Amino acid sequence: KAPTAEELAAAGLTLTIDGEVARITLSRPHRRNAMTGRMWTELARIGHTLPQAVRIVVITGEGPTFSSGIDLDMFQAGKVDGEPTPFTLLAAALDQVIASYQEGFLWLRRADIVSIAAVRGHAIGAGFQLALSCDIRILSDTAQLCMKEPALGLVPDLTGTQPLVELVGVNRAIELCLTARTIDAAEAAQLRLAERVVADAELDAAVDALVAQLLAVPAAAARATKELLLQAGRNDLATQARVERTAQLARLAEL
Amino acid sequence: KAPTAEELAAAGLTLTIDGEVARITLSRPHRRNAMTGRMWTELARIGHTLPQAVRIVVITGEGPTFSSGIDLDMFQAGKVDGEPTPFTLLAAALDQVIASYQEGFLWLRRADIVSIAAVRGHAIGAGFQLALSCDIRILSDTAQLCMKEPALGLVPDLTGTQPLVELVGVNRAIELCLTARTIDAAEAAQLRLAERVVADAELDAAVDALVAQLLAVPAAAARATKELLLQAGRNDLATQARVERTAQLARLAEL
Amino acid sequence: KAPTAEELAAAGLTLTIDGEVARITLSRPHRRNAMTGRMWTELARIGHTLPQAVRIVVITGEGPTFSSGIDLDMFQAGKVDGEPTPFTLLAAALDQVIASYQEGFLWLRRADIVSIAAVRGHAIGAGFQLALSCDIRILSDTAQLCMKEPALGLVPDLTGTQPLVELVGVNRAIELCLTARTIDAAEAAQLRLAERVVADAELDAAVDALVAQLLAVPAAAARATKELLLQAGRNDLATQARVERTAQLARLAEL
Ligand SMILES: CC(=O)CC(=O)SCCNC(=O)CCNC(=O)[C@H](O)C(C)(C)COP(=O)(O)OP(=O)(O)OC[C@H]1O[C@@H](n2cnc3c(N)ncnc32)[C@H](O)[C@@H]1OP(=O)(O)O
Ligand SMILES: CC(=O)CC(=O)SCCNC(=O)CCNC(=O)[C@H](O)C(C)(C)COP(=O)(O)OP(=O)(O)OC[C@H]1O[C@@H](n2cnc3c(N)ncnc32)[C@H](O)[C@@H]1OP(=O)(O)O
Ligand SMILES: CC(=O)CC(=O)SCCNC(=O)CCNC(=O)[C@H](O)C(C)(C)COP(=O)(O)OP(=O)(O)OC[C@H]1O[C@@H](n2cnc3c(N)ncnc32)[C@H](O)[C@@H]1OP(=O)(O)O
Repeated sequence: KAPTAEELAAAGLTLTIDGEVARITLSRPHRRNAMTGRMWTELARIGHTLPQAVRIVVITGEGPTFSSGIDLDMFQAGKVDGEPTPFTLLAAALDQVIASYQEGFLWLRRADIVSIAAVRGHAIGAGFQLALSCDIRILSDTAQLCMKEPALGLVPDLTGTQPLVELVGVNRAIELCLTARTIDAAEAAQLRLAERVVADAELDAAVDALVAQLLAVPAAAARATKELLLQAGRNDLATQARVERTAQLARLAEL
Repeated sequence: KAPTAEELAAAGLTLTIDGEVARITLSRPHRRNAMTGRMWTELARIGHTLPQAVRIVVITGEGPTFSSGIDLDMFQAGKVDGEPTPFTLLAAALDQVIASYQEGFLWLRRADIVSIAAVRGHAIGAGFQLALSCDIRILSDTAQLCMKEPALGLVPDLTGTQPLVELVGVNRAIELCLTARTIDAAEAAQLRLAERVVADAELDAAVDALVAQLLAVPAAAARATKELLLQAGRNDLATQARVERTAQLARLAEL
Repeated sequence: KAPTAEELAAAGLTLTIDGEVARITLSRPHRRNAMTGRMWTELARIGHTLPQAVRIVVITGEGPTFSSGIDLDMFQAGKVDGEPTPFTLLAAALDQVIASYQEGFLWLRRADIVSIAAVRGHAIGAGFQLALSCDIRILSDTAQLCMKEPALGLVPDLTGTQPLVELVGVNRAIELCLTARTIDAAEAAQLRLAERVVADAELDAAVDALVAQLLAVPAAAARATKELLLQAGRNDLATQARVERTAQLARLAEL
């Protein structure tokens, strides 16, 4: 059973679905879309229950900031959004809680989805990791990215490290993370962190244009291609060729 | 026995050899160098029979288009260039036929060759994959690249997925393939898809300049270095260092 | 026991330590910081004996050239800096000698260090490999990089091949190495070979600014993050997520 709109609103999220496209909006603009444990676990539940027809997922924020990262209340011992924090616990179980949070991000790599992050203003820490977890990022010219965790004495543990390294290379990833510095939209484009940067007023139109292009390609070939691309880096060439060819047999049969 | 010029012309290809350099030209300009099964299998035969002296291979097209991709006659049941199509068959064997086509591209990664694609106008689908299979691409400013297969309900299965991911990263590869969109020469340079972009009238000169630079480096060291570079991504650092050192023992002995 | 300043000066090196930062300066400006076997083995000894407090290492050259690569005396049979050359030997043991040289570069990848190369003028061959071995490169606008080894009939065997491929991709790495061509600072920035390029007179200030940013992030989180980033490329995503989470348990405990 998918989370209800009421349940999602209590977790700071909106979800709407129109045919093949789902839009998830981070919806705590008064806290600049700061993230909580409940928000991460509801994201996971959305992923697990999306209709089979959905093949594009767009993640956006309400207001001028994509996400200010982890809600600073998560660093206290009291419950947040009804749920215990890592600090509640510390005052195996912790490992299980973190794993449950990571499930909110992992599903954005599913082969049967194209995930798109549409980022304006800051994407800090967990928020930067959410954007990194998506297949594609479209940034407003107001976007500012930062991996703040190390500044706080923490590591990035919401699945961001792999896509960051893939995008910018290990050397630049070291520089960004170990300085915890802020990257503006122009630098983000230059470093491959954004696939497109547009004026702030055009971000919705640019997302819509991309969605239209994706929907114009048939769903089964889109999914099979994504699945191939995700394997390509780790396979040797001979193996990748065999996987490509195996995928085509199934496409040619359908056609 | 190498394919004869007559046999190659029947398959839409020219091959000339001058000392250490082989030039392969796609030669069906009236069909914008559309590719067939026979063309792919002759490419493989060229690779398998090149003289040992050849260490540079340049791939070009006749006319304004590098290649319009697969010949649309390949989507019919009739034979093409004397050979059955995948659709002839569908109306294991198919898997073997596709594997035989892939051999036309795989050999361009051989350590004892530097392969160069010199691209003007469109390189679509199989043609984009041919260019991707080469070590180096030099583009005219008129070049336009596109991975059309998914738009047609197919996957890229001519060995293009791995080099595309290596060049642009998995995230951008998803965006390019799942939108099937056209990339102009300036964007291609920006995304690392071209090592150099030059004015159309200068493409032959730029290729010649590169060939001259490659020939100025001794053949045995060029081959040994290429072989090291191809392993570097998949090895851990300790292993890569051991492989480097093993390669140098053999070079130092010769010197 | 760390090498003494006197011993290091005999090997063409200076080392100074100020709290958490070590500065290693190549110090044979009359030979444009050409490198010898003794210099490589002293670099290794510095790495092995650095105080535990050191977490940033900056590598610079004296004078206008970062390093002219291997000292051409290393291609003779006589001893250099008191030590036998590969050619002394040739006129398993050689394999052990090369491995001992590689130890001078390998340690720059240690998770408990951030290594920074500050490059002006030429970095040729072994010198290019030294810069590549560091986590971060800051280039003067006067910097010129080149992988000369293949021009000399050799391969790069001082651990440079892996970081070069990571930075520029295998295709561009082939082009650079097999032409042995010179890359200026603007192209180096464009190819990700430099994280920042600054005017020559500002290189020391830019290095100091970076050091300040690194020192502002706590040491334990910096080390744990570097260690995660170094694994990210080779792990699958599920594994990388498990490693991230394991690293965070230890950070959260400390906090
Ligand atoms: C392990 C991990 O995953 C760790 C992480 O994510 S670490 C990231 C933790 N996040 C941060 O440190 C970011 C904290 N916030 C900020 O830097 C800034 O608010 C900002 C740059 C996002 C925007 O700054 P600004 O534009 O000047 O707006 P600002 O006034 O600060 O914020 C608006 C409101 O959002 C709230 N807010 C912003 N970030 C918040 C957060 N992370 N948690 C709770 N509230 C937050 C502020 O309290 C403020 O509330 P009031 O209006 O009630 O005062
Ligand atoms: C699994 C895979 O590997 C799949 C793939 O490759 S999918 C790719 C299949 N290819 C395509 O869809 C490209 C089809 N062609 C084109 O888009 C266009 O011809 C082009 C963009 C290449 C050039 O367009 P243009 O400059 O306006 O020239 P245009 O008039 O179209 O083409 C010139 C001639 O080439 C022919 N031609 C172009 N592409 C051809 C193709 N792929 N197969 C057969 N003929 C082709 C046209 O029939 C035309 O013939 P006439 O002169 O006799 O009419
Ligand atoms: C396996 C490996 O790891 C292999 C490698 O590294 S291969 C790299 C070997 N290195 C080279 O071929 C570079 C050789 N040197 C050069 O190209 C040039 O000196 C340079 C481009 C670095 C600078 O050129 P420049 O600015 O015109 O200065 P230049 O006059 O040449 O050099 C200054 C001095 O440094 C010396 N020098 C430069 N490189 C040297 C080297 N590698 N070995 C010994 N001396 C060197 C020159 O002999 C010269 O000495 P004098 O002043 O006594 O004449």
